[PDB]
Amino acid sequence: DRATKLLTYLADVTVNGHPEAKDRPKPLENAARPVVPYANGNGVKDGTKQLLDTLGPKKFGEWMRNEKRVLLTDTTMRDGHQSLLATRMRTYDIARIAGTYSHALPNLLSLECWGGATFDVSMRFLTEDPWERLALIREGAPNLLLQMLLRGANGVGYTNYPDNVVKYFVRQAAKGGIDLFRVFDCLNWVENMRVSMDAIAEENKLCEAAICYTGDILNSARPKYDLKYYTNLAVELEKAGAHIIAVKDMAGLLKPAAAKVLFKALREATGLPIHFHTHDTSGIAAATVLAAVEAGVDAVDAAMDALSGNTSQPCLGSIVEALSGSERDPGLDPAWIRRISFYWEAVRNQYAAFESDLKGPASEVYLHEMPGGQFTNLKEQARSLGLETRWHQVAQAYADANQMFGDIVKVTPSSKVVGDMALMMVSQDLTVADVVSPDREVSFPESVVSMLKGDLGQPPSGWPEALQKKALKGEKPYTVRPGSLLKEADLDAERKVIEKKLEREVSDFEFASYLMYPKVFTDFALASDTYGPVSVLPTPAYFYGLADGEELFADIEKGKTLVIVNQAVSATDSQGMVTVFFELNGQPRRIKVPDRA
Amino acid sequence: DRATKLLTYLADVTVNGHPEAKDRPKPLENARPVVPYANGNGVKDGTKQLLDTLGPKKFGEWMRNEKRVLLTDTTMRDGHQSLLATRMRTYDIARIAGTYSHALPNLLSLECWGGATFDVSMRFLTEDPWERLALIREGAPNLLLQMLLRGANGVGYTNYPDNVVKYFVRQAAKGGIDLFRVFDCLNWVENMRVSMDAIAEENKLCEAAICYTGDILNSARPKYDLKYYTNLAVELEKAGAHIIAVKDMAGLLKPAAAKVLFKALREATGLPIHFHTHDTSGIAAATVLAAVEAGVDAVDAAMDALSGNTSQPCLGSIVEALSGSERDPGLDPAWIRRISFYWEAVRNQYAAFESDLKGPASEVYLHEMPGGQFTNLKEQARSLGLETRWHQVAQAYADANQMFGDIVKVTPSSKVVGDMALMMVSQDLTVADVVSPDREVSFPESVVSMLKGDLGQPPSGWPEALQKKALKGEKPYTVRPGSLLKEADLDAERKVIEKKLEREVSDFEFASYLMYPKVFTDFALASDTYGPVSVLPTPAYFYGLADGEELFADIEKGKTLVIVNQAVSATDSQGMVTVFFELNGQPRRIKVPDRA
Amino acid sequence: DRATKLLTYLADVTVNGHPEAKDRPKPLENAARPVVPYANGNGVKDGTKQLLDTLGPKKFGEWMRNEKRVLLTDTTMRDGHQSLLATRMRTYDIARIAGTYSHALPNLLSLECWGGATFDVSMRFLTEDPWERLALIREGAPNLLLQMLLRGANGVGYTNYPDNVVKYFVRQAAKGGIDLFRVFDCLNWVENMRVSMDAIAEENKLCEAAICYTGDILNSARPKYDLKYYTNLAVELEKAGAHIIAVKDMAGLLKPAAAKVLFKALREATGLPIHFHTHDTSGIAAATVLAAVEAGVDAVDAAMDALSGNTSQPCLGSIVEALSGSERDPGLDPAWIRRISFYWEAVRNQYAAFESDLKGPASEVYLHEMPGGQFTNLKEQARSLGLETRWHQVAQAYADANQMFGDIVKVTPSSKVVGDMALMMVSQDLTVADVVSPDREVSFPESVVSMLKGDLGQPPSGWPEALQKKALKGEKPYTVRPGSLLKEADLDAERKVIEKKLEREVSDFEFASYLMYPKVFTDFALASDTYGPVSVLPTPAYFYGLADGEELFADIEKGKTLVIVNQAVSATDSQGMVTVFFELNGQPRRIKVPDRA
Ligand SMILES: O=C([O-])C(=O)[O-]
Ligand SMILES: O=C([O-])C(=O)[O-]
Ligand SMILES: O=C([O-])C(=O)[O-]
Ligand SMILES: [Cl-]
Ligand SMILES: [Cl-]
Ligand SMILES: [Cl-]
Ligand SMILES: [Mg+2]
Ligand SMILES: [Mg+2]
Ligand SMILES: [Mg+2]
Ligand SMILES: [Zn+2]
Ligand SMILES: [Zn+2]
Ligand SMILES: [Zn+2]
Repeated sequence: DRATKLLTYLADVTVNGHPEAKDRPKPLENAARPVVPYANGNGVKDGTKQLLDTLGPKKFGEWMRNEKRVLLTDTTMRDGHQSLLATRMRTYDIARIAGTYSHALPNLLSLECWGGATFDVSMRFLTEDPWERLALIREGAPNLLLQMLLRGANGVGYTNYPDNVVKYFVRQAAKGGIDLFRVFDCLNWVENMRVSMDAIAEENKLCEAAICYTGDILNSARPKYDLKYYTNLAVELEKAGAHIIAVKDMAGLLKPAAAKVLFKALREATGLPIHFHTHDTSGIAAATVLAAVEAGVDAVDAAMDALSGNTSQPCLGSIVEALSGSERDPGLDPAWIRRISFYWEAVRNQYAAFESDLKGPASEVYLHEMPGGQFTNLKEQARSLGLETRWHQVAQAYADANQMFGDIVKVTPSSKVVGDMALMMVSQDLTVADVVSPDREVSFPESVVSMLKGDLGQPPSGWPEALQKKALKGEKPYTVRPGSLLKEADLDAERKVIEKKLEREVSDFEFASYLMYPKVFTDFALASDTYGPVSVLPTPAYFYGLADGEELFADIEKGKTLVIVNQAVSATDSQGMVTVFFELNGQPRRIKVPDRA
Repeated sequence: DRATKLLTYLADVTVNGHPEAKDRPKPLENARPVVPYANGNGVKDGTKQLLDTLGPKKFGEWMRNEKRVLLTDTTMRDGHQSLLATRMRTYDIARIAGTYSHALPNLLSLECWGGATFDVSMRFLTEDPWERLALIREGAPNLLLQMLLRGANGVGYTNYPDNVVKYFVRQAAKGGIDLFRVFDCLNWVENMRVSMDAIAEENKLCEAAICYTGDILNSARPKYDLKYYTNLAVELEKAGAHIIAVKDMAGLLKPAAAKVLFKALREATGLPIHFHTHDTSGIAAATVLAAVEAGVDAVDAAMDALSGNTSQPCLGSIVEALSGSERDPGLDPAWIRRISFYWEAVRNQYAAFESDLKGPASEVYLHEMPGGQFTNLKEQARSLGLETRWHQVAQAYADANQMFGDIVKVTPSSKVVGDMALMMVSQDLTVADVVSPDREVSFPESVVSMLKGDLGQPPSGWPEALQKKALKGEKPYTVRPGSLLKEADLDAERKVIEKKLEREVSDFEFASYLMYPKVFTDFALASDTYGPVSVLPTPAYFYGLADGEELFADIEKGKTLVIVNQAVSATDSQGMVTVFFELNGQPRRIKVPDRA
Repeated sequence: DRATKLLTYLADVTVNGHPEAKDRPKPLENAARPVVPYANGNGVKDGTKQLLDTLGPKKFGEWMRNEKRVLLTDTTMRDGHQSLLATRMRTYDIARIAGTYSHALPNLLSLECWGGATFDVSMRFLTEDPWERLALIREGAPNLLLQMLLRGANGVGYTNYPDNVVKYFVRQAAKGGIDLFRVFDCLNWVENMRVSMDAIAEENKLCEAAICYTGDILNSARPKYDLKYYTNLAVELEKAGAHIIAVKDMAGLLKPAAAKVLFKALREATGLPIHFHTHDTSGIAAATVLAAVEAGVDAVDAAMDALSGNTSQPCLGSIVEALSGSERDPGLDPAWIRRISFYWEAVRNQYAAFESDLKGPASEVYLHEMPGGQFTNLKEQARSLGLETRWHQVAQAYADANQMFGDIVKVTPSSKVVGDMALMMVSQDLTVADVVSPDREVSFPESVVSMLKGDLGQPPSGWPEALQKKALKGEKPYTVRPGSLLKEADLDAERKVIEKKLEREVSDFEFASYLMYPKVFTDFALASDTYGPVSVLPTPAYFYGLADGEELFADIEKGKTLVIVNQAVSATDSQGMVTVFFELNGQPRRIKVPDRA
């Protein structure tokens, strides 16, 4: 029956395509099935996971600090496909390689493999459970730390959530297999990081409190984001009880010379270890990573070659190959990095529908400051409102818009607020001067009014008086922390409304999903109950179903594999229905679905 | 299995089309034929029971004394033979027999057998001609079933041995034939005797025909004059005929002609007379109505929907012309129409085999092609790239006949003159350059054969010069062809067909082999593969089953199978396609090869 | 400028098609053009035209009677193609053969080549002038009578017209070249034929008064149309001044045995000659014609083989071939008959778009009694309304309607009334009883209300009272001649109308056209203005234009033959025009026309 359901899905998509895929380019026909590399050996070597179990967090941070080799985080499973393929990478492809990482690269610090947009996108667009994805990775890689991106008070969403909800989700994140929380507030406002960090320590997990990098410390004329700004914030996050400090260079704006100064002062300001995250939009980000190493940074992020470069992280294989034989050599087999790259490359080819038209490097990023993760999002969106031809003015729009809001930190969610503003500015031909004008009738987005009201929090100086006094149009503003002014959700009451809605008891993880994404979880559950475990299908099947005569092997369960052949399709019938003719484990099956077209 | 076989056919044709159909016009995707509603009664005794009571001699007398003209319906033979390449199926013919039986019990006969039907049924329609006959016999047990029998030529195109003609007739009668219209392609009485005697030994009706050619009222063409027709009549009576027929195979007999002819026929012989014509001129009905006013005993017509042009003239109107008169035939005009509206719905299913003939042509009086040739020869000429010179071909046919002495042109002589004419247009040959001694030609296998004496002998006998040229060495003969041909060893020619089909066959099955060795063999093969395909309705037999379509088929009477084409696979790697069926609510999958 | 207009026509048709053809079957591509038969060279022999001019109409009638040979009227140029090709035969093909008829068949009585539906269809569907077509025929056949069908008070229209319009039209037709006017009333009402008859006599032309035939005089269960009905009407028509009596068997109903009695009784009831017209729908009309011949009829109509049979007249070659050597041998060389029929066959292949799917004779005609020239039309109108599968019920409803009307003569325009009636009964599923039912509302067609009102005149025993009273909804019927209630047309004023609308003087022939068909004529004149003398185009070019690369020869005048090549056709420009690139006589011409798609 769970099989009946999978046939139903396969039929529904063989006849009607997938909505996210049907509109876009399709993979090369000949196409190798990606092949998981045969692991050399039997057991897996103890690594950083077992160390955090022995040491606990504080002592684990200290261990990084004293460690001489540079430690590595692989982002391929998260920021990587988020940046190059709109976060569409499936569990099937992700989980399947975890064990290979475990055997072939036991020295790694962590796998960045959860959080960010994956939580939203897995359900909403990939019709699979992100907690299930996490478990599968936990299972395959019991020797590596598992890393998530946590948007501080925004959680895995886009608006600040009630304190008890941040508290609750973190508790669940932990029980699900998350070892390492890279947490960050989108305005670098510490006072809005406390509840989150405190919750991470309380579950006795790693609190890597991030500081988002913007501007240019070596430019005297841009004084707001100088070196003293960062060094204080580092000291402040230590006070607030970080186990590790990260520099989140979300836009890939930190330049090598700047690293060399920054990571020296940072290590001078705190004893806690330092972890550097950048994106490679400039085409120079590896330089900034290598500069950060020489200056003594304890840990860096990179993506597998095959999903590296451009708006992603810089190239893991080449960064490692650069350090090879150096005092700080991170002891990672290049041969194995390359076998895993060849696999991710074959995985990548299956997601052709989601490839951007981005050609290569751009120093334009120093002007606009858009985050690696955004960029392509905003460009398709600017396509959507008919602006593909005016894109470079939409980049000027973004930068003026930034200076308008007072020269702010721009990252999820804050970035989207700037994005939504830039698109309007171009569309309705508003200068920043026409934007802030008394006599000019502007109708701001539901996300601009929201942030000016005080919902993403508060920057250092506060918001600009005038821009806000127009943008609120009578709604009075608040400067207090958004979690303080939101009632503490009655958890036991919300769990009845979702359990009644679905006429069943949901798991504690499931209640977390609904808490973060009420409507999206509900739509996913209904899809779940209708199509079943769609996540066990290999990717070409999940997006295009089965060709005529195509044999499929699918493992609904454990060691229960199913042999599904699509042997024919019928014409559309009097009832508007189509019948797909499956052979399942040598047995005939007839499945009817609607001709939606 | 019986069912499995058919499903394989439906798959092969659904996928590959039918070879005789796939490149020609389709019917309007848009009315299945409906057998008209049963009137409840049992069936009135007719001519069949009368024949059984009187015997053929006295039955023949009884036609003579009948005052009402008697009628023979040809829709089931000459009619589709002439308009549809003889391609009408058993399914459509059998299904209406019972309606004729109940609704027109006055009919003399149904002409429903022989002619091209024996051949074509197996060769292009994958059905048994004897089964067709038997089902018509069962539907209409009260009417005479009439075959056209080409004399020494049987159901074939060449003179057969005496013993084989003996054998075939014997089986025809076992199979349900009551009335043998027997003719000879050169009106050669010597060559008719073997048939005639075999028809009388079976105690069936021998209707000995005279083919009509020329124009009896044109003094400038004095070969084919009255005496000629009224002498042959007296000869055929003395040969022991029960009826005489005029076979106007090409529609040449004119009304003024009929009137003289039929009076004088009746004066020469006491036997009844039966008139057959085609309407290629557009006036044959007036020849038929002339013939009646002159006392003719019986006439042929076809149902309205398959009448006109190269077919017989229109039954329904001819009857209506008579209605109320002293010779009124007593046939209900509403039932005629009902049956015609059936043949009309039937006929639309055979769109693939329609000619492009627009109407009447007085040209027939020039060329003299038989109705049941005309289209055949326009198609074989399109097949020699000549469609733009068809009128030069008709002139050649006329010139060719003059060349052969001025002969009777009916099957299979008609083909012989066709084959020559078609050569003359292509190879650009005047009859002067055809009989020329300096110009070297290569005559058809048909024409060499007729001139050596294989189809018989014209009254003069053949022109020497044409003979001794074509004969290129070969010494001709002037005797009866079967007098020469070795009496086939029937026991021995039986085993050769039984060791090749690896089973016993019936006397009827043997008869088909004797007439068509190579054709029966190919039909038996397919029958064991695809099964009783005769029982499939006619849009399925030619085009298979469209998607989601639901069909109904009676394998065995009181055993109907519901067959539904639910799906058709794309081709597989090994070159096969899989049709997915539902037979009586059970799923079946049938693999058929792709011959594209 | 005339050449410019033809090119514009050729362009339009080439790039948009011809409305009447573009969605029907096309002629065979190979298509041999029609060849006019080469003439032996011998002069044109005086014939029935010279005789009429010498004797005048009364003594010409007398000369017909006394003639021993049967006389033939060829119908190919009018009823042939009206009945088989929806009257779409063109002047180009028709006129080009007149001189052959004249040289080859000089004994002919007449060519039936004008009136009936041709007057209308020529303007409306062929964009050509019927006066022109007649002149061309007159010019080609100076030795033969030219014969029209004139619908008594209905003219060449579908309704009774004021008397003075009827007089005017007949005056123009005599001027235009008509020698022999077959005139008929749709209800055999002589009172309603006198104006027509008198007008024909006043022009000194042959007045062939028709009695329409229906029923079965030999069937005493149908007494209304018995032998004395026919013989009495002949006597009355003689008293009204006919020079010739016709029997118009417009549905081919007369059987041979009835002909024997009818024509002997007619030649005894009146000394005038008798002319017999019938259709071959039944499949036996040749039998009936040869019987009329045997009985002493004076003239019979037939159609050339290639447009005979079925709903047309019966075959001329075979009729003659059957009379040949007889006492009444008509003296027509059938060799030449066949040569001319062969031309007509080639002409006919060009009109494949207009062929019907009639397969042959139908004894069903004795039941429905549909005129030959209505049949196909009505069968299409029924298709039009979704009634193809039910044709046979329309034919039965037509019979029933005919009896519901009291049992009436069905011919243009009464036949159309009965058809509207049948169609409605079948669409709406009404028996005759329902139709006259007190509790059942019926909205009768206008042609039916109007007939029962009296507009088509009076049948011998009046209209059935109860049907009439229900059909008219309180309107009062009348029993006078319809034309006695119509305003005299103010001729001088109406001429000033059409002359103001066209901004030029018109001819008397054009004005008679206007008087018969105001809207249609006005459209035709406007078209002539735009497209020039399109009647001079050969028929394939008229309906399909020119293929790419095609060379066409065309005579706008005797000494001037245009050579036209289609060299290229453009894509559709931004103004929605397409530019066709022609060569005219070696010179480049470019014609823009609209893309109408
Ligand atoms: O999706 C995110 O939160 C990101 O990477 O900034
Ligand atoms: O088959 C035949 O012999 C025929 O119809 O002439
Ligand atoms: O057009 C006509 O009047 C006719 O022939 O019925
Ligand atoms: Cl949601
Ligand atoms: Cl054979
Ligand atoms: Cl009008
Ligand atoms: Mg370190
Ligand atoms: Mg008799
Ligand atoms: Mg006379
Ligand atoms: Zn990132
Ligand atoms: Zn025949
Ligand atoms: Zn007519």
